[PDB]
Amino acid sequence: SRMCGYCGAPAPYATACGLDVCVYHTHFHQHCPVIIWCGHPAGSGSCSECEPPLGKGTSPLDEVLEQVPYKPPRTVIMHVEQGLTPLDPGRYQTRRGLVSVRRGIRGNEVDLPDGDYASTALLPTCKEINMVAVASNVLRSRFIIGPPGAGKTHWLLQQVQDGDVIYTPTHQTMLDMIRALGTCRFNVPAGTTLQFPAPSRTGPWVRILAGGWCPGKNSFLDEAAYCNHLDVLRLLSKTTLTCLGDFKQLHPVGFDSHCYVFDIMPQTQLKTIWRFGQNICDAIQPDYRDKLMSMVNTTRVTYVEKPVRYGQVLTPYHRDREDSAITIDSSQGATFDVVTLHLPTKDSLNRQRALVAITRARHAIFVYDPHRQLQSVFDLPAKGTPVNLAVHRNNREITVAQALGNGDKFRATDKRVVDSLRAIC
Ligand SMILES: [Ca+2]
Ligand SMILES: [Ca+2]
Ligand SMILES: [Ca+2]
Ligand SMILES: [Zn+2]
Ligand SMILES: [Zn+2]
Ligand SMILES: [Zn+2]
Repeated sequence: SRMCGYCGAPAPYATACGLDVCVYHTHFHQHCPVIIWCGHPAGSGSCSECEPPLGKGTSPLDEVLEQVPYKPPRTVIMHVEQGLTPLDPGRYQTRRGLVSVRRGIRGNEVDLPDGDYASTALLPTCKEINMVAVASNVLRSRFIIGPPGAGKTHWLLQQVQDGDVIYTPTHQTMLDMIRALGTCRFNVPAGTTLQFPAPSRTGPWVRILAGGWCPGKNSFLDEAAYCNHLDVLRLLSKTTLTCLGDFKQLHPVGFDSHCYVFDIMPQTQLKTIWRFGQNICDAIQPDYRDKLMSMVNTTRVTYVEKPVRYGQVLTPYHRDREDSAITIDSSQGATFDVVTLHLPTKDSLNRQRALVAITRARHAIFVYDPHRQLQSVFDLPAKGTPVNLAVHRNNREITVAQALGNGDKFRATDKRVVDSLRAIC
């Protein structure tokens, strides 16, 4: 019950490179010989049965295999007695057809009678490959395209977990990943010219790509555009991947080689946000295609029990404006350090007004929401920050307490020009 490597179908034959093939696909693998029913390679013309010529490849696999050179294995005798041979487990082509030798209790078992058999082993090249699984698993994968000034390390540190595997193409990129992560598990590859640190006992695995499928929970692909195409197909035969790449640019001819699967794979462009924290980005994410990544610190969100006038007051309706308060609609285009979302009247928020209101604040947003109406339009949890805020000249502490001027403990945050000038005293 062996399935074809290209299509699903039953596979009584195999390539020299270890790919199982159905009878149809025996004639569309130009990479290496595939021995057929007549005992010669398909398309060889060795007898009249193998005269029918080879066709062009029917799979992207064939295209990647154009760079994977086939070196013939040595012809060695498989001595057999009572279904036992000293040769290593594997799959061998003999005069009696393709035979498997499997390790067992008594020994390495083989299903053919006693004698000595000239035999050539199948290579491991396409052992793991299954293109129907690739096609399947490519749809359930993400290709995360980075931004111009990449904080993809920052993105990746927030994403990984202890049981994850991060595949990475070269020794240097493995060393880069091990450095970016603090604690991680790995095996230092033999023959390296690099100073690897000692591997920790916990954290995400950091495997070299050529090593292949190490079972784990969520697998990642570091430097996806630089990776070995066949090794990517190896991975996609067993698991789905989160593939991490840099920002696209129209390169010249020859300057872009990358595995074809990424151009099929579901894509997600990252966008850098310098305006407000990740918590705000999370809340507004449903309004935008691109994944919003915050470089700057967390924006404070406080739900106040009574009305307040911290920073620029925003409110849906003109009826509720008091003092220097402004409507949400008229605040479009503007930007402040601190904002007070003032919601004294029921059913006064759609998303579009909330979206504007939430995206005006740089450092803090206080929300008087006695009707609990922001819930029905937005997911914006309470989020403290250990910082001394400054706004017109009062100053709110880390626990939102109107503190004294020069009551020192935490650091102070304030990007407004006139505010920063009056903080010098
Ligand atoms: Ca024929
Ligand atoms: Ca070609
Ligand atoms: Ca209005
Ligand atoms: Zn097939
Ligand atoms: Zn082959
Ligand atoms: Zn033949």
